Amino acid sequence: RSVQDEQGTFELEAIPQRIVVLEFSFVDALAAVDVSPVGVADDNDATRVIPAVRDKIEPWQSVGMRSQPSLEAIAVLKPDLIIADAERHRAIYQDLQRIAPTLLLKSRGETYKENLESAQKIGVAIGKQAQMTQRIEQHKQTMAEFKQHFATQETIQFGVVSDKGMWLHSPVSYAGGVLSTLGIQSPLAPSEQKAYIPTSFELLLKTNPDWLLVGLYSQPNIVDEWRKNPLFKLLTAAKKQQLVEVSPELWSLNRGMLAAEEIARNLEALLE
Amino acid sequence: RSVQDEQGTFELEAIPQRIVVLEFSFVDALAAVDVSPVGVADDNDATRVIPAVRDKIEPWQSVGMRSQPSLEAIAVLKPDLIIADAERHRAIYQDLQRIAPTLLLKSRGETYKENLESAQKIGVAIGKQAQMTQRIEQHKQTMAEFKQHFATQETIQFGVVSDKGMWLHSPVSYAGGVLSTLGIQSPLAPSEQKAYIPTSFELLLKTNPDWLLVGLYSQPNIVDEWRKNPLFKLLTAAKKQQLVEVSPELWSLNRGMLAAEEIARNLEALLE
Amino acid sequence: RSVQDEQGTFELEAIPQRIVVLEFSFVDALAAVDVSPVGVADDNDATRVIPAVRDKIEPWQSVGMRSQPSLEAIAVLKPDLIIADAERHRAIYQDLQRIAPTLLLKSRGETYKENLESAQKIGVAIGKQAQMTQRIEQHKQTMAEFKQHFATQETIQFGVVSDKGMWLHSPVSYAGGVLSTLGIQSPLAPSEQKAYIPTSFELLLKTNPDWLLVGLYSQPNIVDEWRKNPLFKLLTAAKKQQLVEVSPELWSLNRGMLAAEEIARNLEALLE
Repeated sequence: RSVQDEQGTFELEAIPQRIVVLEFSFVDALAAVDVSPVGVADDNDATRVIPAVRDKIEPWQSVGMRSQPSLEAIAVLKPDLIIADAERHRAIYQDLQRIAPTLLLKSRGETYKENLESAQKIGVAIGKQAQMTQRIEQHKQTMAEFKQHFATQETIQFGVVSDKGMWLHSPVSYAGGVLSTLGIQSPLAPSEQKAYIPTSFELLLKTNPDWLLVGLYSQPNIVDEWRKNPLFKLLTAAKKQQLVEVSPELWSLNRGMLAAEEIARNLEALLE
Repeated sequence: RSVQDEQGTFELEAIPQRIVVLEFSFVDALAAVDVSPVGVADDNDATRVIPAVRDKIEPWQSVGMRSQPSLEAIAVLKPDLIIADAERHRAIYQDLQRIAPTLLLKSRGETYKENLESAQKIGVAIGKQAQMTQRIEQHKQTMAEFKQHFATQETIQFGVVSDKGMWLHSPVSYAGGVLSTLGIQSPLAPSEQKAYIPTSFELLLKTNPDWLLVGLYSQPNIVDEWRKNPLFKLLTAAKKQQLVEVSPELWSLNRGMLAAEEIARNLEALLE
Repeated sequence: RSVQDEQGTFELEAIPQRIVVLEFSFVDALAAVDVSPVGVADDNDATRVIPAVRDKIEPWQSVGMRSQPSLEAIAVLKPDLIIADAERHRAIYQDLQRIAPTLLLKSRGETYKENLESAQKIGVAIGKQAQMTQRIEQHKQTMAEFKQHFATQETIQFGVVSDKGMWLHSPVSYAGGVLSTLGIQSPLAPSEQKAYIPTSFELLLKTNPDWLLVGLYSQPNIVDEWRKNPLFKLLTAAKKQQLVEVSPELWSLNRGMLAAEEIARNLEALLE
């Protein structure tokens, strides 16, 4: 079985029984086909993976942080397959390959379309191409059905907030790609190239989204300071009480089929 | 019969039989209810009013430029109602009132919605409130039916071109409001506050609309110069031969129900 | 068995035992010959198909919306015949052919006579050509029996009403085709060429049908607004309490022999 990953070509003959994944989107793809990875780089907090993914798989052993995986922890788990992030693990790819065959796919900075493509490649590598293809079709039909149920032209915008500031997730980010697939309108430029936009108070006023969904990375954060500005109450999301705090793990960290379906259910619960 | 205009309140007792109008959108409103003005500030070229408006009404007598209409020729026509532009003809408002009761309405700089509100006020001033209210309802349904007939996500952008540059009409321009009413996607930011955008060749490449509709104000123009750049062939409208010369009268000089329905038909002919 | 649909030849050898249809008129044709489809695109509401059709067949499994049916649900039913709408399901035609042999017939936009011809083609395809031929001959005699039972010159007009307006169905529409077959006179001009006429209250006053049958699509609707006008009481249908609410599913969504005969029984009941 052979796929094209970001280093060229990845091939594997045996069905991998012990998989260690180094990014959350890889856990999502495995969980969608009832495969439990033996190791996950969960930043030493398994709750950073959404419950919709964890409810479908057995617990795993942490291999540390996504930015700095512990190759010592990975080796002790004795994997037959490693799924590494292209961006995050280029430096350790050769090191990981000596532990086990390493599949090098994109997750950090992936679009919604690229995520589904990486899920299909993961299904081939683990020996579940037919089951992964089927599950991807079910996902596309499910999203298309949520899009039919959504009948709003309101602009909906997600962004992460912290004491450092606010970063909006544009149509090109994963969360934006999920909203575009669901027919949800965006208040940002159609030609926006950056997935994460450093957001000033002026841009938030200029954008003025009908729904502002915020994932909190700290308490207090930049919104608490912006609320002290008298102009903040003029925002549509403030008047209509449509500035909602959502799960930062879901909207910002957990790209995948199970998260995209959770985002749609979360959005349905918010549109009523 | 009393209406609110940009000057305050305007009233007329008798139905006006000899109407002189000083903007193209006023001709549109009158022609939409089969009313022929005796005088039109047509800049000494009646073809600057679209055929869809002139087909509906009798020939008129020119009263000169829109920016400086001939009070002499207006007075010769012996009008009982003068419909003037609030922005263009503020200085001559009192001179016009000495000739005939003068209705001061917005035309230059109006949005799509503001244009329909002025048409309703024109219908009340001329004693055809019932017929104008019905024509506006019929117009709103014709546009909604084009919106349901159209089924494309392609970006369509109109701009005026001359030897001095190109000015794109944004969603907040009149042409943008017509395209937005018809559900046609814009390649520019939804938060763009400017109606007309001075456009360089670099901004056209960044925008890169699927369809680029150009209204020529001069021949040759700046697009003829941009075509010599080898990068021009890389534009989508260049590759798919979707850079169409459209009527500059319809898209930049004429506003109203009849103009908006011509744009819809012109759009239906370009798309299919 | 070979039939012509919209590409000439569709052919099956064995009698289809598991039939999935993607449009309401296809259910009517099957039910008319006592054939229960195992799958129907019922827009997730089986009551959108009239009881005269449903009471004759077994319960079915829904495959989703007519506009975007779920190929996953169609495949799960394991059909040996799929009857698809020519206009709606052209883009998914080959996808359906991979599940089962796909009969591609016209339903949306069909006339009364075209529906009967499509019903004959369904009977041949499912192995009931002789029974369908006699059922269609029974349908025409039943309609003729209703026509020779009626002796009225009263104009009867059906239209769909909603909050967005009213649309009268002319003799060139299906509903008007059933009425013409029954020898019922139309209040419109016999020259009328359009099937669905967008209708204002002023157009309704001028038309003034003896009977106005309305298929309610929304509540409240435009007829609720028109009732506030005192001129509404001048309508003949208002003076005689002959403004009757009829099934929107029957008169607007369902076409076929069983639907046309229900309209005939509905008319005879109203006229007594």
